[PDB]
Amino acid sequence: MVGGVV
Amino acid sequence: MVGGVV
Amino acid sequence: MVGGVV
Amino acid sequence: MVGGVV
Repeated sequence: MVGGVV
Repeated sequence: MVGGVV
Repeated sequence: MVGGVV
Repeated sequence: MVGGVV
């Protein structure tokens, strides 16, 4: 599982 | 910016 | 969040 | 497991 926010 | 890996 | 019950 | 990046 991988999440990213910019 | 925020990232997470499990 | 990244995760939970795994 | 219970958790991760929270």
